[PDB]
Amino acid sequence: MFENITTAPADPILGLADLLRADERPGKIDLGMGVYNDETGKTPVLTSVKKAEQYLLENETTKNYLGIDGIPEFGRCTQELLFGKGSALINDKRARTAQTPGGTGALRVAADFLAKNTSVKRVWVSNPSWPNHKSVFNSAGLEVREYAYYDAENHTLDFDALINSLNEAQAGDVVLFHGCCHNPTGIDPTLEQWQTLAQLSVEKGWLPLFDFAYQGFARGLEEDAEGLRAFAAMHKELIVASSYSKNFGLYNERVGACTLVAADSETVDRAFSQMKAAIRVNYSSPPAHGASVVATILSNDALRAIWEQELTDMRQRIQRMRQLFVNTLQEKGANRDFSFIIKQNGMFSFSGLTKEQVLRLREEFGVYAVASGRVNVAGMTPDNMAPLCEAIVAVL
Amino acid sequence: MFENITTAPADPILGLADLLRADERPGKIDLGMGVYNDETGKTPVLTSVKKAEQYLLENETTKNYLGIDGIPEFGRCTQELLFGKGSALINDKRARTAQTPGGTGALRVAADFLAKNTSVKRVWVSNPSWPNHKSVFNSAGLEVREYAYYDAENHTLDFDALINSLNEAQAGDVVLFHGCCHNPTGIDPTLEQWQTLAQLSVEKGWLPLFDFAYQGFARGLEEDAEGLRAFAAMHKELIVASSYSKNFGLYNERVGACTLVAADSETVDRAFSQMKAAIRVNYSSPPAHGASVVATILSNDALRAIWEQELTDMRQRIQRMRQLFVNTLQEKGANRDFSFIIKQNGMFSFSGLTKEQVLRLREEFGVYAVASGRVNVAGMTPDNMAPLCEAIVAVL
Ligand SMILES: *Cc1c(COP(=O)(O)O)cnc(C)c1O
Ligand SMILES: *Cc1c(COP(=O)(O)O)cnc(C)c1O
Repeated sequence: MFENITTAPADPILGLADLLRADERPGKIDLGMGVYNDETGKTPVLTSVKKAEQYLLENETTKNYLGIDGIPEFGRCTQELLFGKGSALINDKRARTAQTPGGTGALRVAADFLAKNTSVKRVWVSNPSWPNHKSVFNSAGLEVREYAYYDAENHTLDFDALINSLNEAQAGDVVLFHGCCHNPTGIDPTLEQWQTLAQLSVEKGWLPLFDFAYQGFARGLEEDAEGLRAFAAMHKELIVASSYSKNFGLYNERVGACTLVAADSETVDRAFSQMKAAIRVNYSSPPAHGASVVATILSNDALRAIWEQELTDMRQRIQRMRQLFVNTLQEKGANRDFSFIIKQNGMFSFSGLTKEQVLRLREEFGVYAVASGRVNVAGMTPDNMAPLCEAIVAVL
Repeated sequence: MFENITTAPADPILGLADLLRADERPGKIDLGMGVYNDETGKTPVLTSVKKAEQYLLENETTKNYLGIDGIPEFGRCTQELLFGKGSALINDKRARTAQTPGGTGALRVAADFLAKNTSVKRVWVSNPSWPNHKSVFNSAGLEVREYAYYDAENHTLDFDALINSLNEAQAGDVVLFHGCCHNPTGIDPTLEQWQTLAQLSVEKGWLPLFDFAYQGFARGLEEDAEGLRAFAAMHKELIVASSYSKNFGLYNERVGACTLVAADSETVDRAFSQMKAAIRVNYSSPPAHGASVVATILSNDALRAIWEQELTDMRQRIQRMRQLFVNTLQEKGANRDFSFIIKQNGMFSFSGLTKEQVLRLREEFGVYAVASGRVNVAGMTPDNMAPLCEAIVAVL
């Protein structure tokens, strides 16, 4: 039966990891991956999280199933984080949230929900975009189209081209937006550009789907959400797929959420039932541990203060490395200008390196990056900044 | 967009729970649910599990992503549990295992794998069967057919009818088998019937898919696996979807596994890559906590001894309640014979009650059971055995 099944193609990111396995050279530098690293080059467990797992270990008295939509506390604490404490969306009960196995899980759930309960046929993703986006939606039977976004020449958001390709999008189509810290360009819209997109969106009749996986890594918790909040102010219906993998360092516990917003509570409750049905035939109910931790931290004043501070330390270290990277490049006498990376947000940025330069950095310097030129700034430390930069200057 | 989405039908089991919410009567008795209860009527966390979560809390130093197939230790410890320590399947590297979010998750993964990489079109499930079986496979686009299994009149396995309906199954079709503790009849094949099915299976060219969610609840760990091991001895290819929700009391941590077996390692590795691809577009990687616990217990001699003993206490309590139930019924002067429930295994058994009797027990006695007459024996205690039985005698 499995006679002639063809081997699956190597993943553009996960497969890159294997190459690191074989390479036994000492000084290797991993700028692919996709997770946070600290000065040491490690991916530790947050203190707030350890304290939370302590609490759960002494209070849990059962591991009985969670409802299909997960922990109720996790849900409202998530909606407050996304829309704001006094948000009208919450007061009118226009939103429902399902705890999901990661942000990726929220995307699949949304995709299954849409393909089986709506007339949606096309989804628009930015160019470039996190490769897994197209895969998840295609897997659900939806076609994925692309809209201009990145200006390769000026290393900026080509707002015009963006708007010009979105016009080809009909009413009823889904348009996916990265909430903040766009993956992989690291270029996000300005608040005014967001407002312009929210209006244009309401006119054309698009269904907005926000992928919010890095809230807190651009400017801050509240600041990073004004984009999504601008859309939510004018939209009748929305879908937000969020993740806590990064801002909590809970990657392997698979902690995310899919929030559905409709015109009124009557409607959202009805649409949500079908979303719960989509989940029932997938994994049945979400894993508790990871979500349990998040809820505990967010609902406890003390613990929430510690976490916010820890989040801030992560945000600033990345902002540090961005500056230390540009400067060292000049110090080593890098060819052209790289100051544009200081204008970008989050862990990722396009280095502007050619496929061949990436290939040369890896083969001749053990420096690992995605063929696209995407580098994970969080993988840079004061220790490897010099050997790293020197190698880059060698391939320019 | 969510304008006229129709409400989803109530789930046959999960929806029954709500009725318990509204009912405020004190003496209620919940025999639906589907999880284990102890003398107290609670669903505690195993001691072995608490000790394991203790260990993980002091040793975990990162929450970095697990590989798509999860924790490697979890995988081999699972294959040893299923096939036996010296199993030839393991020595020849003919099996690959993916850690999945629950047993339900393993089923969806298998379904997605089959619908996208094989010629499979039909899946055969027993009649009756765990309702969610049909849903999961239909969701993947496969059609589900049924084969006779339960003899409603004699409360036994109608082996003949079983064989007669399976003949209508063509080569290339998938046949699903409950490893042990059949849900909901509680009737399993004898070892000789298993061997007869394994042979018949190899001749007809069926692809066996075992749903193994209750290993350890019938006779014991090793005993409960001789069925699956009988098939694995003669089959080139198999698929086992197992769960640790029950024998570990880890329901909400979603801990399961999907094992793929092929003719040789070369082939299984190729087929597995596509299975990893199916997982990549679903939830990406499995949650660690739950699986981490299982691996820790199974690989530690001391802890594994404590868990086995705890498993045995669960198995025997259920065997106790089965006897205490039949006897009390006679004591209360029940109408007919119920001795057949002592011949059945696991937490479930068909009481042989009519839809109307079930409805009457619930409305007039707060006694809750599935409309099908399925009762969860693990929900009976020495405390509620009398009020329970009296009510049953009232509706006979
Ligand atoms: C990291 C990321 C996610 C979420 O991934 P998690 O493991 O699933 O929760 C989603 N979208 C993008 C663009 C991401 O970079
Ligand atoms: C309980 C059960 C499972 C597995 O469920 P879990 O929550 O998903 O792991 C699978 N099949 C049957 C028939 C079951 O009763």
